[PDB]
Amino acid sequence: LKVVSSKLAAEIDKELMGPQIGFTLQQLMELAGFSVAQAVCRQFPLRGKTETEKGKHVFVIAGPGNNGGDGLVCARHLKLFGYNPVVFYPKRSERTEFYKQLVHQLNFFKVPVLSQDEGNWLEYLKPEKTLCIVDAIFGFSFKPPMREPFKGIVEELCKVQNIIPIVSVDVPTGWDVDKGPISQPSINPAVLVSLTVPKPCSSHIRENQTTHYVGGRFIPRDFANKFGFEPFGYESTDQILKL
Ligand SMILES: [Cl-]
Repeated sequence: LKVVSSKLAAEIDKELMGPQIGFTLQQLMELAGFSVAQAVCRQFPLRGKTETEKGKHVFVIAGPGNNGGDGLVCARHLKLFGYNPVVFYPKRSERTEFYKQLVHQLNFFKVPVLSQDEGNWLEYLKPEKTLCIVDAIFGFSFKPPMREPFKGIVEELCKVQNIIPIVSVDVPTGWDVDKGPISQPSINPAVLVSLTVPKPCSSHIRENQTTHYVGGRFIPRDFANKFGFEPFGYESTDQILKL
C-alpha cells in the first residue's frame, strides 16, 4: 500500500513529458484510458450476461481537463471491447487540440457524446439503463471548492452510487487527493483505478466496498524508486494490476 503525494504526482507527470524522458501526452493518455477500460471489462465481464443485460450502457462523465481526456480514450476502447458507452462531456476547453481530436475519434466509433443540456444526461442515472458509471471528472490536480455544474453532478451521482457502481479514474472526484473524503455527500466508488501510482486518498477506500486497480504501465524501476515507490507487478501484458 505505497502511495505518492499530489505534489510528487505533479512532478512525475512534469518529468515524464519533459525533454529528457520524451513521453507525449497522446501516448500517456491513450495508455491511461486503455487501463481504465480494461478494469471495467475485467470488473464487469460480458460473458454469460443476456442480450437484454448487455443492452445497458457504460455512462462516462468527462471533466474539462486531463482526467476527462482519459475518459474519452476509455470510452473508445469500451466500444471496441463490446460495451455500449455513452459520454457526458459538459465543459470542453476549446483550446486543447487533443481533446477535440479524442471527441472526433468517438464520433468515428459512433459513441454518443452528450452536452451540458441537449443530452438529458440524468436518464442515464437509472439502474435499468446503465451498467456502471465512469467518474472521469477531476484528477489528482483537483483543488476545492468544486464549482458548478460539477458540484451538482457529483450530488446526483452520490444519490445513486449505492445502486449503480461508479468506477473512478485516478482518484474519486471530490475527495481530497491527499487527505481523503472531506466534503459531503462524498463519492463511494465500486472501483478505483489509480493511474501511474495511487495517491494518498486511495488509502481511504474500503476493500469490502471498493476494488482497487492501478494502471499506466510506463514506469521504469529507477524512476519509481526515485519517487519513493516500486514499479507495479503488472501480470502478463495487462495494463492494470489488482491493488
Ligand atoms: Cl483534471
